[PDB]
Amino acid sequence: FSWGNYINSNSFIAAPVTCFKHAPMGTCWGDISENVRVEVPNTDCKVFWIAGIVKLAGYNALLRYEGFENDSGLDFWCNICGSDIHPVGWCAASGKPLVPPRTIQHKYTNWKAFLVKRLTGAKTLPPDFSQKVSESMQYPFKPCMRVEVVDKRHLCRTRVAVVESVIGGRLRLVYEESEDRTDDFWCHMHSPLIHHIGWSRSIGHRFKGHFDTPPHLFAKVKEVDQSGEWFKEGMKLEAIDPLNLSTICVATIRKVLADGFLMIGIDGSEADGSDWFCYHATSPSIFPVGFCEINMIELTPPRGYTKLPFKWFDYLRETGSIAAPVKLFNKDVPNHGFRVGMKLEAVDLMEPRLICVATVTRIIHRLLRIHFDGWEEEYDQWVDCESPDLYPVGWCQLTGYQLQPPA
Repeated sequence: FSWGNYINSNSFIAAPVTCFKHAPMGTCWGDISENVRVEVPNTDCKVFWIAGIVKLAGYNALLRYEGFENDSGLDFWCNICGSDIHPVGWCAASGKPLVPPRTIQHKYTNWKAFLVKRLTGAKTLPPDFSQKVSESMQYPFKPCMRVEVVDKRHLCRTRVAVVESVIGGRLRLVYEESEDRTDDFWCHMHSPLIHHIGWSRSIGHRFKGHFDTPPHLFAKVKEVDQSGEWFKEGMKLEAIDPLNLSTICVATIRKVLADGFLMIGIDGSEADGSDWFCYHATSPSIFPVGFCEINMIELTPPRGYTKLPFKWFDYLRETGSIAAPVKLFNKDVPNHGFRVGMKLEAVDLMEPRLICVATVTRIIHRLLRIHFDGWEEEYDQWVDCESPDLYPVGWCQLTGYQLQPPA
């Protein structure tokens, strides 16, 4: 399985790296494009020649050695953030030889002349590109750093986890009181699920050579004024079910915490309080009553609720409750860049260990429907467009993470 062949067999389109602000180089890609030329090794000949970008898919570039024109006989895919890609001028700056592919060595006669003619004015890689690449992959979370994280088996409490590995900004955490042999939690270092040691007590969230994580390293949460009209216990809303990212569910505000966090319960599936999960009020995972109907999204009603189809108006009268007002959910919709059909590499939020060949299949504003290629649609997930659990084609190869293929 190659992303290159997959994308070529089917003329697929990859989300540009630019859609993923949290990924390596997600902020430094603005001048990468088709017909950028680079210096890369000449495999047809230890030495280098010029290649132009025929096709760009996430981090992956389809390159054609200069002098080939429309002949794709030796086009080859590679990772533009990989270690043998250099800007035009790198050989000359290092005193290295530019040597033509054996295949077109006789196609043109005057090579120096030919390179002045082709490269004069050429777009190439930003300067400092290779330093920026290399800074990109230097993550601030280290092994042995302790964090607070949601308890997989008891969502309403945090427990303490320790970073055992970093791969590509993703952390494999291990619970400090492990309850089985292989007792990890995989998440991005910008996950909204991890917090400084002392977070739970500070905010009123329940809780069950290592050192505390420097509090400054955590993703910043948007500041909210919760002192006028706010959420209040018993208000209804819709919420992506944390145990089932395929579904948006009928839900209720169960606790209003400090700093804007909310304990939310899925009606029909609530124990004691142990199933409450914590979303920030600005979370893209909760929506007002009506969101689903107005947008043609399957709303999942409470377990055991028989009067179908579900009607909110009836459920409000029955449970004697009100909708959280729509204004409480206002938030920007970034111009995220994603388009239906777009390929990318996604985390399977039901088994986060796995990162998978995937496609965006619906966009409702900032909300994406993510499909895992080759698998059942039933298991498509709802994910925000700024999720830190989405990545560009090539990210696995770049960081050394194992990629699951389709099907």
